[PDB]
Amino acid sequence: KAQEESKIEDVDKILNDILSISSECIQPDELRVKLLLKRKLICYDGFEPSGRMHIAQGLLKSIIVNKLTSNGCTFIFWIADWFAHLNNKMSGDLKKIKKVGSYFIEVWKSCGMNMENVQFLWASEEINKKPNEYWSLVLDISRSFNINRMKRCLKIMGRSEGEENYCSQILYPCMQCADIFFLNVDICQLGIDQRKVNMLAREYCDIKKIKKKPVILSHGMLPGLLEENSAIFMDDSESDVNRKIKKAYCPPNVIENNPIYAYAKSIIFPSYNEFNLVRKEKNGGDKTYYTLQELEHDYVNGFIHPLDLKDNVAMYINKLLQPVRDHFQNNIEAKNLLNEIKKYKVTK
Amino acid sequence: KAQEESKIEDVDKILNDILSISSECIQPDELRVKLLLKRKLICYDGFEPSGRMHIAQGLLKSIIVNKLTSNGCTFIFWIADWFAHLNNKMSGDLKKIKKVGSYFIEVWKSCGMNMENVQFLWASEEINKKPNEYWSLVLDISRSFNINRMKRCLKIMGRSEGEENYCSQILYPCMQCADIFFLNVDICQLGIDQRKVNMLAREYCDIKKIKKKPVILSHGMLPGLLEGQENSAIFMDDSESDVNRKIKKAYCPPNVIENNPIYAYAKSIIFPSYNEFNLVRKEKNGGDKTYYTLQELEHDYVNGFIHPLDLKDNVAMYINKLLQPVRDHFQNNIEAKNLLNEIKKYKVT
Ligand SMILES: CC(C)c1nn([C@@H]2O[C@H](COS(=O)(=O)NC(=O)[C@@H](N)Cc3ccc(O)cc3)[C@@H](O)[C@H]2O)c2ncnc(N)c12
Ligand SMILES: CC(C)c1nn([C@@H]2O[C@H](COS(=O)(=O)NC(=O)[C@@H](N)Cc3ccc(O)cc3)[C@@H](O)[C@H]2O)c2ncnc(N)c12
Ligand SMILES: [Cl-]
Ligand SMILES: [Cl-]
Ligand code: NA
Ligand code: NA
Ligand code: NA
Ligand code: NA
Repeated sequence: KAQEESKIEDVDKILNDILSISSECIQPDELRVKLLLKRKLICYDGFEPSGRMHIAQGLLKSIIVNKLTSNGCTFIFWIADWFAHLNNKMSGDLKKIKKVGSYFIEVWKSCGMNMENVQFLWASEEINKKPNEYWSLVLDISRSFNINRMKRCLKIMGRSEGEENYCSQILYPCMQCADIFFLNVDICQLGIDQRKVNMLAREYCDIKKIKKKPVILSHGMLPGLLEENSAIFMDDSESDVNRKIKKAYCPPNVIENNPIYAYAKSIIFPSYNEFNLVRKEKNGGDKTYYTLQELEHDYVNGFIHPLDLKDNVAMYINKLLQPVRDHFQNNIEAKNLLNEIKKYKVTK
Repeated sequence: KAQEESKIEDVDKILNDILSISSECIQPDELRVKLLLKRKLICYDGFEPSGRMHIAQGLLKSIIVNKLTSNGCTFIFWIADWFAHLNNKMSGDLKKIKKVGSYFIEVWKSCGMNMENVQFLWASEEINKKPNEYWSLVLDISRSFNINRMKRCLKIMGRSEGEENYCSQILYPCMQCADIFFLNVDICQLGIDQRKVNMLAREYCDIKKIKKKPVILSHGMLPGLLEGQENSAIFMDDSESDVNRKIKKAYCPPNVIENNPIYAYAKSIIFPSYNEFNLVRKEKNGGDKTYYTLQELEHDYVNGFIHPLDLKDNVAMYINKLLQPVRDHFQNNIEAKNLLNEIKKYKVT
């Protein structure tokens, strides 16, 4: 027959693709086993509703999510409303956190996630449907690890250790760890800045002799726009994008920590399977890049000047944000929601 | 007009009465104010179902609760089953913890308390009836205090600082603090070893601008039977000979009251149980005598008018009389006898 061989090849391809969009996988052979389970894998990422959405959580997220769901997975977006509250976001105000969460969902559905295999789940709603199960997990995790081990998860709250260490910094990682089991996740697909608590979950499996362990499929962090005006938001207008890109950090010849180059490589190139650099002839002229290898060689050797990369990145970000811009300009309810949340003060 | 004066006098009597069963009150002025509210005050104590019941948690508790419920209070016994589990009691085993909690309730119902204003509430059951309210309190408390402040509450878990500090030692005090608000308590009536988390609740009110603050009415810790404190305390299932053997060997310094745990039993359990202490002695040792005030009893023993061994002999027989109706419940009620049999087989962790 040879169908067996064809299925092995199919699995190898799905595995190479799933691994492609990741900066790290813990562990690849485990991911291969999960796939042979012959079933939809559950992936998830989670989000504090803390203010307008940075393009990392919309444009970049949509690329990874569509890759995974098109390869048979279901993807949960965990709107971590209680976590934002625990982390002092939006003045702790749950009404504001809820409005922001609603705005997140509007963004995601207009930026490539209006689809059957993506679920938008609210942490508070889901915890309160099964609160004995949820909080019993949280308490059992807290019994298994000492305070220092848990303090090492502080990066998941976006915090440095030099500040005051509130007890919330213990509860939050216990709860994020519980989420991984509570949602029956196969793949934790969060930014690499979440790795500590994802590793904690794997350690908890070993402690409890739980053989079903989650695969950590972490994506890379987009560097900050600068080395409000500090990030591109998913709702930004064309002039807002143009202005923020013009002033962004884009060191000549340097890719490390370069946000402009990161947008080209991680958002724009996968979206178009190319990068078209429009330039005057005296600056090298237009050029179409078909590989990231050439783009990197050309930027590192100075063939691409920062101003040219910036102009092209701005044009592409505006093209990619068009359906979001249009949704929030033309849909009256979404326009009114954005107008409300834009007035909120951003806290921590 | 004569009614106004009489209302004041009544409150003063009730205040001094409630305060008598306490070793510390934070604060008496606040308790007076609570007493003027013209509604029942909610009091509570909570208990990890962890093994045998200490005589302090059965006989002494019933003396205190009877005082409070006859003085305008309602009293909650909080069966802290999830806390026992969090604190690694009974192998963490929630089935054993539930069995032991059932046994505690059986004991308390035979301990001589007026039950019309007493409730037995299970932590897990009540929390899961209102889990959004409860866990939102827990998280807000955790946002309000730093880790070091919460580590200083470790005594409430019966643990020493030299050991490994599991994160459960942070969740537990946040949760005990939450209980105080979740149950809408007016008076936290626990042992003085719970003071840190009770102080935490008060501080939390100040932080949140909550003017309704709980009064901490702490009772004293009953000392261990041996000098400087199994054989270190009476438990609620102990037999008459168990009591006799443990009291007989207890520390009872002749002519000295301080740290004499026998005297601690006379003063905190027996005297409030009988509104007196009737000291039986042979005529050659002074003959029987009734002390009607603790000042009187203390005066006679500190000056050597009371033989230590006479205090032991009576403390033991009075403790035996007091445990009799629990013994009877567990001999004659068949389901109770078997519950006690099962829970005595548990390994204490
Ligand atoms: C803009 C910056 C903040 C950023 N975030 N992310 C990624 O977005 C996601 C959200 O982030 S978050 O809202 O801050 N939430 C958190 O941290 C979590 N604890 C919330 C949570 C998660 C799971 C739970 O079970 C419970 C709670 C993460 O996967 C970040 O790793 C990026 N990815 C690439 N480049 C970037 N610059 C960024
Ligand atoms: C056994 C001995 C040490 C002792 N205990 N108690 C007193 O009994 C009670 C139980 O104690 S416990 O079962 O250990 N539970 C705990 O500690 C709590 N954290 C459980 C809890 C409570 C309220 C909550 O909202 C949540 C959880 C306390 O009031 C002790 O203070 C004594 N009173 C006088 N003399 C004594 N020798 C003793
Ligand atoms: Cl449940
Ligand atoms: Cl509720
Ligand atoms: Na969907
Ligand atoms: Na974060
Ligand atoms: Na050109
Ligand atoms: Na204790």
